[PDB]
Amino acid sequence: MSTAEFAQLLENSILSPDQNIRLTSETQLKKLSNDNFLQFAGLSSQVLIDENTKLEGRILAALTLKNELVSKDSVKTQQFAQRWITQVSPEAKNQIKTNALTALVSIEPRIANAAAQLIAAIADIELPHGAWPELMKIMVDNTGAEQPENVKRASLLALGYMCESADPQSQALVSSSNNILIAIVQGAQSTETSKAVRLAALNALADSLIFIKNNMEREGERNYLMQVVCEATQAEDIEVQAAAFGCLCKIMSLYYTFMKPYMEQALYALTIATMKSPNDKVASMTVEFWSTICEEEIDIAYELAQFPQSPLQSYNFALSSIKDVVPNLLNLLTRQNEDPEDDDWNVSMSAGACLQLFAQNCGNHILEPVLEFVEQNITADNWRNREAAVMAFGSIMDGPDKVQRTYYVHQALPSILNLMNDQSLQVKETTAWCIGRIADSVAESIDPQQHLPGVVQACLIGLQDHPKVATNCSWTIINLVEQLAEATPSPIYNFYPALVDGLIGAANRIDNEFNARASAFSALTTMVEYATDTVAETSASISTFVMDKLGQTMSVDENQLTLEDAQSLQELQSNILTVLAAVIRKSPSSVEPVADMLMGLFFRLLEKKDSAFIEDDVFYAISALAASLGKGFEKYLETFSPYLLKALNQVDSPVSITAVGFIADISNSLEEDFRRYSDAMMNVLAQMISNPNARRELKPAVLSVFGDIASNIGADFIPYLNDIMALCVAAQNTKPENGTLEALDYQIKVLEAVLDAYVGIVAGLHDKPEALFPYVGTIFQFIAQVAEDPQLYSEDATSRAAVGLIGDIAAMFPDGSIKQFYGQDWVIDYIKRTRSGQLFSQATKDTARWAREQQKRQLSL
Repeated sequence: MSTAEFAQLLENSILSPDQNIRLTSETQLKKLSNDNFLQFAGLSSQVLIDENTKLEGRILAALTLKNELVSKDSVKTQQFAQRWITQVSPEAKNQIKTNALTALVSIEPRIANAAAQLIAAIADIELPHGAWPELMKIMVDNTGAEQPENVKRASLLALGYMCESADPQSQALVSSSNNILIAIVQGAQSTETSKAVRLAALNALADSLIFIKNNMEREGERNYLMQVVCEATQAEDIEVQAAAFGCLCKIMSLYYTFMKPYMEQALYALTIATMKSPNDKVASMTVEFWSTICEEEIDIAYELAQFPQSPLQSYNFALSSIKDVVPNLLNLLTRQNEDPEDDDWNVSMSAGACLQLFAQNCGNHILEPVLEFVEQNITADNWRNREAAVMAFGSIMDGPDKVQRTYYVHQALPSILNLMNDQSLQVKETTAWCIGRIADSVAESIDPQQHLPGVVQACLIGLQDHPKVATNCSWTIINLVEQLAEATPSPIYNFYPALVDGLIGAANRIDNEFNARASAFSALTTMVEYATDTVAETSASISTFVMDKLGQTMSVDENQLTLEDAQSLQELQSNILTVLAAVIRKSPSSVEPVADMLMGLFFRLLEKKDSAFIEDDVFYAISALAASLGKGFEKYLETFSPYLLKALNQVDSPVSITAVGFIADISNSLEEDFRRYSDAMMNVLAQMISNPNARRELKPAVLSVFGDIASNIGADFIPYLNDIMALCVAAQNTKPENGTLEALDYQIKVLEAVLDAYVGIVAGLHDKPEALFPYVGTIFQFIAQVAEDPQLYSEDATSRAAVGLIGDIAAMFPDGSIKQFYGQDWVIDYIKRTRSGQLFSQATKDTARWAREQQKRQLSL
């Protein structure tokens, strides 16, 4: 094939309006990437530099090559990397790299950009292996003083892209961090004519910061970088200014420990002075700088409480600066958007957020300046000042001590509730939020007789106001109820009928503008969840309403709906279904007569042409109906089964995770009438986890439902025991697929599922210890991971379950055949931590006592 006809092949694969030409070209290209990757990659690179091929064809060549080298799927990235390494000759790789570097210098920024991404993808693969030694040197060369502006810019973009796409824990970019910094500092220095080069250099700098820790440990290099970034804040271009403050933020975020000298010599005064900048975004960046300081200092204070001996150490920057920073935060609150419906982020929102962080970090120290400003401005004639006063007051409701907050709530609450009558939409919106902050953080300060009637009334007024106010009032009512339903004389239930009535009115508005209708439905979910036998009449009001409202949506001809109304109907039904599921669950008492009617609607909803959007919500309501009926659900199983088996096998769709949740629901609701579907469910589940096309969230879901099945079928599970235990072992030994926070949190989810599997299996087999024996050591390996990993043990339910397994396995083996596991220090000590752990519940402590008693029994044997 020639360059020209490979170009035409790419253009056809999407840029052709014939669908059939498209599929054929797509397919031919895939065959080509598979049969001869060398030639595929080669031709891509020479289409990219072909000055005779049209722009988008050259750009396509780069981005389609890049997408054959690099992926967000870990196994695919590992596969693409091995293909490039083994299937392409070093000589061909050389030409492709050379071509990518030629395209990088294109005077056409769109070409130089796609080349930048491609260079970064090749670097991803090659730098870890020490292939491409020339690259970092070329990047230093390309950013050098004498280079064209475009060469400098595109090279900084490439380094930028390199740093982004690299694994955050990788060693390649760390080992060449000097040359990364040289190139970046060459573009970011004030000696540079181009605002585009400086911006690119500072943007690349932010991306590089994690990889330059070795340069940051050296005083001379750290001093020089800080000098460069500070000088950049003094640039005439205001985009360069924000980017430099952006770097200062990130640097503070990652290198807090080196910041004291720079704060003292330059940064404290600089950042506090440009807080007064007329440029919203620059003023925002300095506010974010201080937000970062607070965040760092809050984390340090939490580290000296978790591990009281710890190395790290606060410098109390925020606390020292209150006299300068806070008054500047207060003035910035008055920079709200003129349009009350504008929503877009601005410095006044940055300030509010920073002020909240200052209250959390600095505590009672924040009180004096803020309360002053609140008193000064709550009765002011400018709406900007009255809204700023309520923002400021709501911002200090978390942090100061309980005695201070309770006192100032008492003083201020009447004047705050009066502001619900204000003529400014902005004031009322913020007032509604401030009441929710009071309710959420200082609920005890709301006297049931003195304050609560007025608080309820204000929420009722706001639900009837503009949607922006109504949305905040719903979330406030949620806070109110969540907080005041635990009280021993609980006063919130007296207001249930009127609150529920206001929410029903609000859920009934014409649309969901500013999320006011959806808010009201969520609030109704809370009302249903928290209801008591005392408020059955008003709980029946909600159920009547949502049934009524569901039947109204289903009579609509969807064919006739506009783009906006289609979107709006979908989400309304979603909202209705969510409350309905809660109703079914909270009160399985009213459920069995309407059950044939409910299921008739749910099936109809699954036939509804746009069922994809609501099928999740429908499945969740069916699940709730199942749990409510137990055996009474079985009659629906044969008509529902077709839908269920289809959803289960949609392994790349979130409905399959919900469908697994359904098996968990019926196994628990039928439990031993469940035995007869169990073998067939086991086979289906084994194929769903074997499937490569599976959504990642499904592995945890499938592993957990094995525990539910085992729990409910008991000794019948034994033939499946070895297969399931092998999936759990392989799961518990799987490390994070990379160094990101997302891969880590997924590892934790898998481990939490393995725990659920072990819990179910032990319970189902508690009368069959011989079957479980060979796996006891493996279950203790997993327990040792819970005791070692903080993201596991510090979780109440995870610790209760793990220590519950310790004690249950003990009771299961009174013969002393596993007693050696029970004389281990780690086991004894982990039991003691769960017993003591200040932030564990009394159910978690009782479970640890039980494991301790069982453990002591084991030592006697």
